[PDB]
Amino acid sequence: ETPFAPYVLSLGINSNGTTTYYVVTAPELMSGTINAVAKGIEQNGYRDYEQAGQTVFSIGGLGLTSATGIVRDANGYLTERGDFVFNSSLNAFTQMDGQNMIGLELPANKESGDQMTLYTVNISDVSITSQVKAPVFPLNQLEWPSITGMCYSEGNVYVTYFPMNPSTFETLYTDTTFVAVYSYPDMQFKTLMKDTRTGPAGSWNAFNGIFKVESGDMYIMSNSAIANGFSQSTKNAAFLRIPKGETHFDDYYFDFETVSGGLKPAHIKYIGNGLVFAEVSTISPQTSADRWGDKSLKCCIIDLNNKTVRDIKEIPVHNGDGGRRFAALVDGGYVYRPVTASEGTYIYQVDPQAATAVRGAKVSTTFVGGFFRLD
Ligand SMILES: [Fe+3]
Repeated sequence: ETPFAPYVLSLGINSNGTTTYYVVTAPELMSGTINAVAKGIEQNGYRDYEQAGQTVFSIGGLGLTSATGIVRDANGYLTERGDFVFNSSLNAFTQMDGQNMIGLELPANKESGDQMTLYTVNISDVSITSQVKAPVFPLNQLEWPSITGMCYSEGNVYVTYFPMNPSTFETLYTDTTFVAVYSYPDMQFKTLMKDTRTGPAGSWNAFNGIFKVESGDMYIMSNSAIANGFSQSTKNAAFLRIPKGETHFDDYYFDFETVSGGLKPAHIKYIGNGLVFAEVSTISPQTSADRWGDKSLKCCIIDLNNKTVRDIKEIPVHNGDGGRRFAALVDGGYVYRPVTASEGTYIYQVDPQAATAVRGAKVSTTFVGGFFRLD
């Protein structure tokens, strides 16, 4: 175990048909193999990792209903500090300010309850400091919702979702972008922004529905990607913009599916100044055989201002991590992405201005669940 190592990798290694996560440190992303032998902390069950401040929340799932805090010890090592509990699942989870995390929790289906809970959790304490519930009604007006992201802006909680039959996983309403706004402290429904320019914003359990930028404005991505969980695709994949602290879409439109060549993006990560590191599906005819597959992904740089998509030719076509948080680190003006190639899984460094990549450290794992950096 390297002391004071800055990079944090959550190596998800599958054994005996079940995945175990090893949260390990790494001092370098270019040479030397990143392994979990005699190093890293073990975590069982299904965990997904989200960082804010200097804390990494390991949120459980598939039955796991606890979120554990991982911080840097005074000795430079990683240590588990603080945990908070819930009853169902954290359907969405971001931060609103420098000290509190906002989290939206939906029931599994209508018969499981008609109340959704919003937790305000302290980042430093890793504990629920506030919670308020609200009705689900303006989310299941078409069908029981599946959340794809949530973020805060000027006292308003914005929740992007798509209607999905919770039993058959059938998405019939794919030609209208839906996003519901709520007053923050009351969690009171305000409006349901619908937009008939593209389909729903985001993908199943992908957390790629909405993201805000430096100006405070927020962007949403619609893909209707069958390969990422949808049953059909009626509209084109594109990006829309909701201004800072508003409840109406502006005249911004970035038709990604046509400007790309019939490709729909699978994962996105805003890296700053209108640039987004994206994994897009190289499958042009997204058939139902490709559903839930997220296979044959290509890394690209998306310029929102100039509305361009540039291929990162140095990263080979690979299969994605499915419906899960996108594991990419925006550090030192570069974007670091673990790519599982034929020879193995390698950390690729991506220069966004040149849209170029350099293969870095090899990582000994099945996949990565979280890629973070601590100081
Ligand atoms: Fe599942």
